[PDB]
Amino acid sequence: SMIKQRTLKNIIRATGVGLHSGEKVYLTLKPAPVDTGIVFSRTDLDPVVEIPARAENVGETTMSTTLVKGDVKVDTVEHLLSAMAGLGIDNAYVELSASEVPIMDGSAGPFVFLIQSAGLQEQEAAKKFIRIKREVSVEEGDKRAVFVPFDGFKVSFEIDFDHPVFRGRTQQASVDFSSTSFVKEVSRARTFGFMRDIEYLRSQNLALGGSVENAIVVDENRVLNEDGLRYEDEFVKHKILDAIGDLYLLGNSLIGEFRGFKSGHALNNQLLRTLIADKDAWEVVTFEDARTAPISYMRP
Ligand SMILES: CC(C)(N)[C@H](N[C@@H]1CCc2cc(C#Cc3ccc(Cn4ccnc4CO)cc3)ccc21)C(=O)NO
Ligand SMILES: [Cl-]
Ligand SMILES: [Zn+2]
Ligand SMILES: [Zn+2]
Repeated sequence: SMIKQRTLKNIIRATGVGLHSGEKVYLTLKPAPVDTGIVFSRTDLDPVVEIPARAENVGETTMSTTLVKGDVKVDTVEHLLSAMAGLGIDNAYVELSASEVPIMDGSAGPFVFLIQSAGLQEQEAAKKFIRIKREVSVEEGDKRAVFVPFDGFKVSFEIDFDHPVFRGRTQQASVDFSSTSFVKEVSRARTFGFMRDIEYLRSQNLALGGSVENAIVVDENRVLNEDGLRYEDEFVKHKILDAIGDLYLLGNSLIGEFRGFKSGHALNNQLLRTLIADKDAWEVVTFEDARTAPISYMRP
């Protein structure tokens, strides 16, 4: 049997606060038809504004990944998108009551839980994958983001903070999803910030919802969160989580390998844009027989 498209089985609702806006927001996930993709909609507005979660709709990428359509935005999509990608959700409406996805606990754990509580529905259409055929790379200064051909899905990341909390950590991790669970090993990795960068945002009337309840706060010498880390390598795992989410703006699951080096949302989106434009570097494929596939998905 083919690998089929997936949507949600039921509607589910969550509440939280926008990391940047500090505004309380209601999120509603709904099933969608085949070939819809993930579509955001601002149900607080009249008319209601829909923004497909695609690379073409990305605006600002300086702090988080924002979607735009004229003067309407949806901020901070990446951790929700990471959860959709990690569970292989093809088709969904994401309704928001305000301009930002709720931060929840700073990770993708609450979203992965919410989605699986709703349950998944296989649909009668072949799931489309984007397969990397040729290496594609973007760089700026010492930052690099790369796609390499690979029969599977694997994401590697390296960070380099010249900082007391990070010295003598390897600062590198690789996850290969043939053997390793997005839920168990990536989903819980919380966002993080250094104190001087946080203070800068607050001075600009940003990061207004942020706190030790939804982020790892690192002062000049120490993590401030009294209860410690979820993973020895939570920082680099969060970078992988963000990459997975940013990558999902392609609109289809990837067959290939991503490697990031001190990269973030801006270079992640540049990599997508360069990939898309280089049509020799990728193809859309389906699997009529799941046994020939380099990726598999958990039961719905
Ligand atoms: C790629 C990353 C890891 N750079 C990125 N990081 C996000 C970006 C914005 C942000 C803001 C905060 C905060 C925050 C915050 C703000 C205020 C306080 C407490 N506070 C209140 C007043 N002054 C202070 C400073 O102590 C604590 C944390 C944390 C994390 C992040 C990412 O994951 N993108 O997907
Ligand atoms: Cl970047
Ligand atoms: Zn402050
Ligand atoms: Zn993040």
